[PDB]
Amino acid sequence: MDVFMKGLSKAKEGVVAAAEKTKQGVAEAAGKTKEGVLYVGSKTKEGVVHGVATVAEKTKEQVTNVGGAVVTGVTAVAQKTVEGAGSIAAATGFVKKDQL
Amino acid sequence: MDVFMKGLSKAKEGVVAAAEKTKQGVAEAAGKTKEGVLYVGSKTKEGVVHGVATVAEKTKEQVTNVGGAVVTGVTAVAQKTVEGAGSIAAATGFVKKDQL
Amino acid sequence: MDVFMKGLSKAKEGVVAAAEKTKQGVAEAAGKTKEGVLYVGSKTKEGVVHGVATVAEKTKEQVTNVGGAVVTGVTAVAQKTVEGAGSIAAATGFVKKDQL
Amino acid sequence: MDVFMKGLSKAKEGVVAAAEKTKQGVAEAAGKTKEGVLYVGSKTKEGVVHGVATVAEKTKEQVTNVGGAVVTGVTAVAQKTVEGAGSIAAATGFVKKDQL
Amino acid sequence: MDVFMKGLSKAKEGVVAAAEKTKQGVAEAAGKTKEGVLYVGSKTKEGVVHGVATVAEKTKEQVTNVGGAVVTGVTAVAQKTVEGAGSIAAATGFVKKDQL
Amino acid sequence: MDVFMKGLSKAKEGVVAAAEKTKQGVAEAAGKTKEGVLYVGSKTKEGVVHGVATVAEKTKEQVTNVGGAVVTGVTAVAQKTVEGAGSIAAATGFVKKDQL
Amino acid sequence: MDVFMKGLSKAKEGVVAAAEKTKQGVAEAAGKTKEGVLYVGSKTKEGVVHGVATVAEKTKEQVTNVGGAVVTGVTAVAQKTVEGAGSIAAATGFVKKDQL
Amino acid sequence: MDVFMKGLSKAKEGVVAAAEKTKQGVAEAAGKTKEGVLYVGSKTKEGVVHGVATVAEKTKEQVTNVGGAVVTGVTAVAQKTVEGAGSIAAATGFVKKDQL
Amino acid sequence: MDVFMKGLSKAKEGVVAAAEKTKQGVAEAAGKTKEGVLYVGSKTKEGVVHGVATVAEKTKEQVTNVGGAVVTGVTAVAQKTVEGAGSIAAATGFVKKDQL
Amino acid sequence: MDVFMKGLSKAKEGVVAAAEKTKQGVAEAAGKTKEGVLYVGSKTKEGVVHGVATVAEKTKEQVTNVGGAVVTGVTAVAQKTVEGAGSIAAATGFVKKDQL
Repeated sequence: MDVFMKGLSKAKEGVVAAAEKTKQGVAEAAGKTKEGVLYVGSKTKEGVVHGVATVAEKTKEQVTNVGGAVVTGVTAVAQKTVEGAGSIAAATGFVKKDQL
Repeated sequence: MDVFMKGLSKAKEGVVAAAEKTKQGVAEAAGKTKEGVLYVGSKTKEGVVHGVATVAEKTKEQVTNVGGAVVTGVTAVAQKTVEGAGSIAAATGFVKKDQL
Repeated sequence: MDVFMKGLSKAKEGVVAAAEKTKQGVAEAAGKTKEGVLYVGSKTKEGVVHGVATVAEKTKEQVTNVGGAVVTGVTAVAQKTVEGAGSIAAATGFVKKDQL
Repeated sequence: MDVFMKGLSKAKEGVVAAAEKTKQGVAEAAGKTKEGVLYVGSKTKEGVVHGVATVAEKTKEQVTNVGGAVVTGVTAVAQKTVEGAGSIAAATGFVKKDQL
Repeated sequence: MDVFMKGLSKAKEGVVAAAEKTKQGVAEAAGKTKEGVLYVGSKTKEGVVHGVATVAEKTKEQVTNVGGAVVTGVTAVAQKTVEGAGSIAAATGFVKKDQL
Repeated sequence: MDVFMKGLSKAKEGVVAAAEKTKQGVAEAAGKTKEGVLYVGSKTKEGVVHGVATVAEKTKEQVTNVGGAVVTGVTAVAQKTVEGAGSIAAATGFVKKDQL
Repeated sequence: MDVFMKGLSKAKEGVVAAAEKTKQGVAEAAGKTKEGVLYVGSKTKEGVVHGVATVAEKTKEQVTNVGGAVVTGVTAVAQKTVEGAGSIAAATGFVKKDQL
Repeated sequence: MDVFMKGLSKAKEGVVAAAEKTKQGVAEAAGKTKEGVLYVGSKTKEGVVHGVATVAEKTKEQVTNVGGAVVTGVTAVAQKTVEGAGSIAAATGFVKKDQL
Repeated sequence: MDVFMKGLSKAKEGVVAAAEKTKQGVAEAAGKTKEGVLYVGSKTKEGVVHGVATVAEKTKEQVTNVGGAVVTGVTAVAQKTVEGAGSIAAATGFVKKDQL
Repeated sequence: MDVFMKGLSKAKEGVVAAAEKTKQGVAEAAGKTKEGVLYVGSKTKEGVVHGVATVAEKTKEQVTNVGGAVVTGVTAVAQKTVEGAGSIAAATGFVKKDQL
């Protein structure tokens, strides 16, 4: 009656160049919980910006965004309110309760 | 009566260039819970922006967004409210309760 | 009476160039729950923007979006409200309760 | 009386270039639940935008969207309200309850 | 009395270029449930936009959308309300309850 | 036997505002001769030009003449040739040859 | 037998404002001769030009003449040629040859 | 037998403001001769030019003449040639040859 | 047998403001001769130029003439040639040859 | 048998402000001769230039002439040639040859 987990990675020849959250041999038992959360952001992998030119002769405004991944003008609100009673929130990887 | 999990990755020759959340041999038992959450964002993989030009002679406004993945002008609200009673929210990978 | 899971990945020659959430040999038992959630975003994979030009002589406004995947002007609201009673929400990968 | 799952991937020569949620040998037992959710977004895979030109001599407005997949001007609301009683919502991958 | 599932993928020579939700050898037992949900979005695979030009001499308005897949001006509302009693909603991959 | 000429001008109150070749009391005995002559010209007396506006957006030519008296594009030739013999041309005011 | 000429001008109150070749009491005996002559010119008396505006956006040519009396583009030739013999040209005011 | 000429000008109150070749009491005996002559010119008397504005955005040429009397682009030739014989040209004011 | 000429000018109150070649009591006996002559010029009397503005953004040429009397671009030639024989040209004011 | 000429000018109150070649009581006997002559010039009397402004942003040429009387770009030639024989040219004021 015993938990057993392991992860092997025998790499003869391998490459991980520009990656994110890779798993190349793992034994995971994660459990996660997110109540009021908020992600805002832009990500680029192997991007190229190769020549940009902006001019402005006689103007009152000029805005510009050019990069390989842009995010502008957001108004986010992510909340969770509890004014009553009882807000259990459980999250587990696994449960092993076995008799004999 | 025993849990057994494992993950192998024998790589003779492999490549993971520009990826996200890859799994190349895993044994996962995840459980997740999200109550009030919010994602806003733009992602680019192997993008190329190769020559941009904007001008403005006599204008009151000029806005511009050019990158390989753009997101603009959002107004997001993601909430969860509980003013009554009882909001159980359970999430598990697996459950092993077996007698003998 | 024992759970057994595993994942193999013997790669002689393989490539994963610009991908997202790939699985190349896994044994998964996930369980997930999303109550009030919201996704807004644009994604590009192997995109090319190869020459853009905008001008403006005498104008009061000019807006422009050119990238390979654009998203503009959204007004999203995703909520869940409970003012009564009882909002169980359960999600599991599997359940093994067998006697003998 | 034992659950058994596994996933093999012997790759002699393979390619996954620009993909999303691929499975190349898996044993999955997922269960998912979504109460009030909302997706808004545009996705491009192997797109090319190869020469764009916009001008404006004397105008009060000019808007433009050119990328390979555009989404504009949405007003989404996705909700679930419970003011009465009883909103069970269960979702499982499988259930094994067998006696002997 | 034992569940047995597996997935093989022996690839001598294969290609998956621009795909979405492919399965090349799997053993799945999914179960899913969606109560109030909403999808809005445009997707492009191997698209080409090869030369666009718009002008405007003296106008009060001009809007334009050109990309390979466009979606504009939607007003979506997808909800589920329960003010009475009893809203069971169950979804399973399979069920194995056999005696002996 | 005597020539007698004179000119009086008793001006109590008079005005000559914008005139040309006026005679207000004279005794003239002119004689004139014009062989090859040429007059080209425009004359204005008490003229008013009170607001002129010309524009040109995109043209190859635009000519304009607005004043109170215009003359344009003439090709004049006024000559007198004598290759023979005898071209007397006499002009006198008067002749007084009287005997007694 | 005597020539007698005179010119009086008794001015109590008079005005000559903008004039040309006026005679206000004279005794003239002129004689004139013009063989090959040429006049080109514009004259203005009491003229007013009260507001002129010309613009040119994108043109190859634009010519303009606005004044109260204009003359443009003439090609004048006024000549007299004598290759034969005899070109007397006499002009006198008067002649007084009287015997007694 | 005697020539007698004179000119009086008794001015109690007079004005000559902007004039040309005026005679206010004279006794003239002129004689003139013009063989090959040429006049080109513009004259203004009591002229007003009260506000002129010219602009040019993007042009290859723009010419302009605005004054109260303009003259442009003439090509004048006024000549007299004598290759034969005899070109008498006499001009006198008067002649008094009277015997007794 | 005697020539007699004179000129009086008794000015009680007079004004000569902006004039040219005025005669206010004279006794003239002029004689003039002009063979090859040429006048080119512009004259102004009591002129006003009260506000001029010229601009030029991006042009290859711009010429302008604004004054109250302008003259531009002339090509004048006034000549007299004599290759034969005999070109008498006499001009006298008067002649008094009377016997007794 | 005697020439007699004189000129009076009794000025009680007079003014000569801005004039040219005025004669206010004279007795003249002029004689003049002009063979090859040339006048080029501009004259102003009581002129006012009251505010001039010229600008130039990005131009290859800009010429301008504003004064109250302008003359530009002339090409004058005034000549007299004699290659034959005999070019008498006489001009006298008067001649008095009377016997007795």
